[PDB]
Amino acid sequence: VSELGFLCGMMRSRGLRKYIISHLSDVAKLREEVPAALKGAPKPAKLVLECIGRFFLQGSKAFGKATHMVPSRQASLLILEFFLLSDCTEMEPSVKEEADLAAVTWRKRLINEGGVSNASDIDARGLLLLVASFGIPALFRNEDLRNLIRLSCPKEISDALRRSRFLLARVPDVIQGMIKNQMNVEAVDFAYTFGLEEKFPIWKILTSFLREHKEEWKRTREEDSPIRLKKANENYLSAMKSVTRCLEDHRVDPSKLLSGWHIDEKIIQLEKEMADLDKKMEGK
Amino acid sequence: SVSELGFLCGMMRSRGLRKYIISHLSDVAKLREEVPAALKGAPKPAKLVLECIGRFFLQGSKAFGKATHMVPSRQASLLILEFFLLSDCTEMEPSVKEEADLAAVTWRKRLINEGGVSNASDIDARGLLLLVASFGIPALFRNEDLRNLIRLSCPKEISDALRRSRFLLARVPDVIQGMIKNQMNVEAVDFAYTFGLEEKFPIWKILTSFLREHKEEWKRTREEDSPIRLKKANENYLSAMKSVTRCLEDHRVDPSKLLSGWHIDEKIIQLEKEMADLDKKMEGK
Amino acid sequence: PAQTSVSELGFLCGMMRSRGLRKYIISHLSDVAKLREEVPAALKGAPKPAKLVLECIGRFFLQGSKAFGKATHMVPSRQASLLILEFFLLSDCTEMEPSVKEEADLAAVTWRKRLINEGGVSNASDIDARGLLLLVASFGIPALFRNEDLRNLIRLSCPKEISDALRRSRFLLARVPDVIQGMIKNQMNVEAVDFAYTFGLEEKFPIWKILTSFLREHKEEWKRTREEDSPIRLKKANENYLSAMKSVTRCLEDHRVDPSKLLSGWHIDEKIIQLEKEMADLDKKM
Repeated sequence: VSELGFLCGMMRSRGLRKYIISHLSDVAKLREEVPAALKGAPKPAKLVLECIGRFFLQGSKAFGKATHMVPSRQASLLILEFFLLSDCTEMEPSVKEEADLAAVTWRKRLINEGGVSNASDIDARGLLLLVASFGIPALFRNEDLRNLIRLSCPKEISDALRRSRFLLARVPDVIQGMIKNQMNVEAVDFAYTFGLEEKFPIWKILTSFLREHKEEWKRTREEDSPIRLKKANENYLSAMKSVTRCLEDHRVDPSKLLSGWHIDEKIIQLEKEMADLDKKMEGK
Repeated sequence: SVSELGFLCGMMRSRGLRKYIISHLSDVAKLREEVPAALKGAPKPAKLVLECIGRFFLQGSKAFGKATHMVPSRQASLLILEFFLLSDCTEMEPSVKEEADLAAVTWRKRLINEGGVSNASDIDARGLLLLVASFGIPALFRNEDLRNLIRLSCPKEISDALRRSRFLLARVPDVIQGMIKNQMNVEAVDFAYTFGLEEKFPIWKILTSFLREHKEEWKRTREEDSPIRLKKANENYLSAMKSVTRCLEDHRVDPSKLLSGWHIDEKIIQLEKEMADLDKKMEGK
Repeated sequence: PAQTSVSELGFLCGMMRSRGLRKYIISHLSDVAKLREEVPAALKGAPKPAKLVLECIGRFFLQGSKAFGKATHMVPSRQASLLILEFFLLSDCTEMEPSVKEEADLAAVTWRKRLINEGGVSNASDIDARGLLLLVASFGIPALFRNEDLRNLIRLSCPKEISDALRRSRFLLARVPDVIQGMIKNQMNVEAVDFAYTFGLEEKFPIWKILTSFLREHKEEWKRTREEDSPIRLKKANENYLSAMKSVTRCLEDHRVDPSKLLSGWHIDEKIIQLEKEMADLDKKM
């Protein structure tokens, strides 16, 4: 059997690191065979945890570090994904407690760098992947996880993300939070993104959203003053298109799920009324 | 050359114009010379330009390993908008106007959701600027928005293009006006000059008044027994002055003519000398 | 002409072509390890080294002239300017002309003024922070600079890589203490220790009273949390303490101090494995 097996069963951290960093020319192959080999190894949770890196949870890094992705960081991200998607419940409490402190220290770091809200694509998806694989620190707030998911560009990460089971347990909880906060559309996004549609009244959430904005839009109806009229029109349309995109992103046809709002039609109506409203601004 | 393009625009072929423009990124210059020309010949050029930028603009640049630097998908979009401003083509259908209007409202909303317009890529800022510049400015756009867009877009290299809008020309005056009152003066003049509005603005009054205020606040804290307070008020003053000299020089205005009176390079040497003085005298240790 | 008996670096420095030195450095950027041994040398072989590096930084550095499309991925110009500032701190050139000092001083001033108009110094490119810190470290800290500004530059700067060159300052070595005494009074402990270690000033500060006041206020908070109602509030207070420790640990291992030797009598090495074992306990029992 080919070298990757040799690596895994022989438990060589930096060997595997170098190996992947080496095969980066075609990542496809790595997706196919890496998580395979990882199963054929002796206690893979700790292989992957040692295999991770220091500068990753360490107090700040590199130089051109933020918003780039050098092959060190990359190899470690990718290992995390591959380990998620190799499907192993294997880790014993040593590995767990460690990966836990890891994520905690990491979060502290990000919180100092200005909060989790401002964080790198690389950092966010990094801690997401981390915690996702080894479990979520008690300390982590919900809003934190929200921000991680938000920043990580989680969609091209979905398959491997929804394999999580630490994530799968905690995420619904965090979406409920978002739902209670007027963050409707985004909650529908998170839900759809993890394969959690089943656990949220989605049709309800979107419908409520649209309704509230319909009422806001009616609220300012005769303001005279054409500009307030146009402003509230733009706002409403934006909300519509907002739901429109969230849905078609996930391959949901709003002409069906929200059929009965006749969104396409209300959009043409609002835009026509807007051009009308513009002819009534300049001279004639 | 004018034929690939006179076909492309005559024949209203969107994906074609874009692929062309992406192809000829090698020489961008002659691209800038031929395209706005070609664009006058399109049947409904507004429409063609909207079709030309499409969605990947307003939603894009989310590619993972970061460095918001510029791929030639976005590049071509910027290019098409500039050329479309240069074509002096106008009076688009109200259909395209409102579509592009919504596009802008949405793009802005995104920018806000991402931490504000104040922090936005040069590419996002310039893109949204060029969008509104061409197809009009949505109601929801706040003056301070326009101000940051212009600020972040490096408008100097876009200037003559920006200068053709009439959307930015009806609105930009209100913006420089508001910027004088809230005290932005040096930048209000930078904008003024950038759009070729120096006529409609008392530039001398504004720069001058700015320097006045700094000269006085330079005197509040002036003569008393405080090498530190001295050097400090000195640096504030120096810097406001260099702010004026760089701003005028950027527009190839001689500050030693237009702001002569006020001899600046002079006051700057006097002040940097005074400073070195205090730097030798502050020793005491 | 046996004038070719000198080096190209040497010629470039002696002849004082800012532009030429920049182009040269930009071009040899492939190998920076060589430039680090060669340039600080050739630098003292110039008529006026400070005016030359100031000429070399260029308008484009401080002014906030950044290539439109490009990311800070280094239009190599910026890489070069940071490298020149660095190599000139490394060249042990003192005695600069006061014209150049107050010019550079003004540059550092307008740089800051700009950083502030951009959302504050606190948010800064790693590039900007390193650049300004190097600037000030070579030509002196201006009046207007507050200690806070300085802290953020030092922190945001990734100093540990730049520390050898950073340690030659004396504009820095003179101010750093005032800044650290500031940070200690601010409850900044592990990080103020981190600064004092990076600037060579470990000896001039109560490292022990610091790392201690910290680890003890953090045991005192965590004893208050050994009761009161939850296995979750327990794992919380517990990861809290465990982090604070692991941070003192990583801080000293960074600077090649032994966590034990400096703090031993704590046995934070034992305490770590004790609280890890203890949340593996609270992990099975939840």
